[PDB]
Amino acid sequence: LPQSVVGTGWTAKGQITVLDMHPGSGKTHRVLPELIRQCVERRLRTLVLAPTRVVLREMERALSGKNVRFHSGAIVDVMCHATYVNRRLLPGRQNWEVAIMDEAHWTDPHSIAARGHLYSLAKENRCAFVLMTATPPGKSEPFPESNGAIASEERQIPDGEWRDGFDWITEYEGRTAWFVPSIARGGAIARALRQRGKSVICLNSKTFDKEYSRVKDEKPDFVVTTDISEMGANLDVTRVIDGRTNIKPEEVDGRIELTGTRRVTTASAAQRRGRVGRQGGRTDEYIYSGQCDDDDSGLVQWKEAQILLDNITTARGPVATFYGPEQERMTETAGHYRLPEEKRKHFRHLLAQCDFTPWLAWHVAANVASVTDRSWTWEGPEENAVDENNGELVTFRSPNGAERTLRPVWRDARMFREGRDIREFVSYASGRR
Repeated sequence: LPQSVVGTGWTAKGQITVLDMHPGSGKTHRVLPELIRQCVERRLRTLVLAPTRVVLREMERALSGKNVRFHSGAIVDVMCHATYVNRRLLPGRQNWEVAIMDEAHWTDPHSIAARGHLYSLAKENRCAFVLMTATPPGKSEPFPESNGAIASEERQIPDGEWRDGFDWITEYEGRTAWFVPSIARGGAIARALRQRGKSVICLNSKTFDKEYSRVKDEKPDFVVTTDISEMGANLDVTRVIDGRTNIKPEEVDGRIELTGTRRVTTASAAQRRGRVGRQGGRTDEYIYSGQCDDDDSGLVQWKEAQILLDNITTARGPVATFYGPEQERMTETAGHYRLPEEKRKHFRHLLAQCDFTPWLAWHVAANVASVTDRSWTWEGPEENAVDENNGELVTFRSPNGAERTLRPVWRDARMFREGRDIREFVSYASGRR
């Protein structure tokens, strides 16, 4: 066990420790159960935050016991990063002595807000904070350690259908993990592989919970994933194909656009490369193309993190900041995005019940009059009109039978990414939910 968590010094109120362990070391196998044990013996009420629901259930079948309680009494409470944020949004007011966050390097807005609130409470000597990442925020090294040898070579990677020139992709007995910047490009890569006689399973933010099990049972030749596999995913592959690209939303002229690709950060590229090299006695491959880019300040994920964090803090209490090496990404002074309590209830309803983004939920709950108003979805500018991939305008009918055209006043392209996101937003705009 690492010396930072030997003894009892890591549980002292105000202590902040970072556990850099390359994958395959025993973070969830030997370290985390030992950290839980020391806190149960001392009656220290603890909080354990898991990144994904898949990570939560894997820790559930191993740590469920007498004094452990899994969410969405006991001493240890375990929940997701978003669960801690959403429950804290309801004035729902519990405290803890020690906090442990697994995979605390996620740039998801809820993960950034959870880091900020726990870091701020630890600065007030109200709790202790432990962070567990192979790529801690601030460190920039694209080739970290691993249990097995990893051969990194740069070669051109196709972003779509290829005729010839890439025979190294098919001529390889073994299982490969291919990272793509978006779902749309992942479907095109699956077309070229399946046409050439290869088994493919696609993993994205909307298919990860249902088909993560099929990777173990079906043993596919390729796994086309969209960065959802960076956060605690055991794909059991020996080769990683990574173009180091990523499609992330930005704010441009009061609108969230999803156009173009950006270079991934060093932590993301190292996290993709960490999918292999987890067992010695063999050599895995990591195929990349291009360099990295650690300047992701232009992404809207940093603004939405402060929107959540400013509405997370307790009333008549100290404001909260981001985590240490991350406060350079703060858009405004701490506490700027604070909303009134009545406006906050509408903000919480849009996130949990309507599946809005933190960006869109903030602008709606802070500028509309009634909570049952739907006019803002068809009263916006003509420029904000929404269309499908066939060119047809999105049309829905209000309860009075009037066919409307979707022109939101606050346009967020993430809400119109696919029919799965369109029909849920159309169902809201039409008044069905």
